[PDB]
Amino acid sequence: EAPNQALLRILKETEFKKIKVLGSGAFGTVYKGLWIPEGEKVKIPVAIKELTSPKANKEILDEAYVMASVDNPHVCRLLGICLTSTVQLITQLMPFGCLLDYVREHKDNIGSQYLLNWCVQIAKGMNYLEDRRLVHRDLAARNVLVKTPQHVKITDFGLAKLLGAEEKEYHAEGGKVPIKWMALESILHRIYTHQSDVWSYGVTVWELMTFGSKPYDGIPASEISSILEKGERLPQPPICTIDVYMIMVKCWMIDADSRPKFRELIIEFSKMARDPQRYLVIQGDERMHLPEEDMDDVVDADEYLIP
Repeated sequence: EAPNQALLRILKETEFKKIKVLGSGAFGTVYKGLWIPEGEKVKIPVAIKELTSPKANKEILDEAYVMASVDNPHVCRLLGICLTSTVQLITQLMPFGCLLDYVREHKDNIGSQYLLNWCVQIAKGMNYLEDRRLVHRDLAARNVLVKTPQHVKITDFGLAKLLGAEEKEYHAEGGKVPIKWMALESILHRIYTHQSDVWSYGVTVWELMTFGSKPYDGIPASEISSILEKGERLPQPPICTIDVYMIMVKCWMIDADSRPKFRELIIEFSKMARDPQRYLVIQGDERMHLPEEDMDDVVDADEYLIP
């Protein structure tokens, strides 16, 4: 294995000035503020995340480890961490929030072009993680953030595991994974591969095409395992042609090797992105268009590279 020569940058608490809370849950809270490097005359919109026990600090550093070892336009990169007491994770701010809540609140303005483009960008990000031998194990619309309506990034590496040079699959033992996005072999045998992420990709695409619906809605998670064995899958969304829907089905095959690779998914959706109204039928597809005081020195984190 190649030596991971990534750089973990330790940030001072006096550098950034937090504002408000983006969200709060049982997992933790997410803040927002402006990271201002020491005398560099730049202000960077960032998102501060915290999950106060030794158990909490260990798991949050594992995520920080992975997040600081990725460098792709469609993957959230860790900017640095702040040693406070509870460790904070500082990352680039994604103003439009997660993609799931985005499509639910803009379904009457989202065209086929945006939908197919998102599917390409997600597949590009996932393919990158496959190159880094990283298995996400938690791919969903909620785990996809929106920088701009035409640029999304993958995230949440709280379950991401790295495979060795001679390792093909990962074995779990915890019990905190969303069943409705998991592959069949993952539910039954705790086996996680890159092709198990393909299943999650298929469900993720289904979420987007249904404009943010709940997969297997009205069905308990303890019954999902038995249902998949019967051969039952998610239905075909109204806007989807058989071309798009068949791709999802391929991601839901029993044989993991029969499932498409991410690099193949990139090509397929890219072809459809050239003529989006041929593969996605949406009513009024044409007439749809998605959109402080002292902020002249504000620079996006993507334009601020490592000094």
